[PDB]
Amino acid sequence: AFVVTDNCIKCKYTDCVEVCPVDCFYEGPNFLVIHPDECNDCALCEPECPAQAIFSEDEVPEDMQEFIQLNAELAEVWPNITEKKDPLPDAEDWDGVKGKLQHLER
Ligand code: SF4
Ligand code: F3S
Repeated sequence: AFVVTDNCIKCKYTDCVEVCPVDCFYEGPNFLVIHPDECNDCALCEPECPAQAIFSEDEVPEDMQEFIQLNAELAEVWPNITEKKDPLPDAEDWDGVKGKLQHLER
């Protein structure tokens, strides 16, 4: 499974959903997650993220290991997203800022 980590929060560019063959992205107010059972590890989405926030599960940085479980849980509760939309308004002020997990909205 590929996993969306911290830099997506408060950016949520959604360029990633164009390239997914199985539509396994689920949408939250200011974050996206990848459904771990659905993703066929095609890796097509992780060049496409502007925030470079997608990683192969096995390549998630040590300080972002929380996101693996997080993607798995919120994929169960958030609605599926299949079309690209506009980036959140202030997306590039937040692009690159660390520790945005405290801003996550459910
Ligand atoms: S690795 Fe492929 S199947 Fe998984 S979320 Fe990305 S585009 Fe979809
Ligand atoms: S910032 Fe998020 S919405 Fe997609 S294009 Fe990157 S994982």
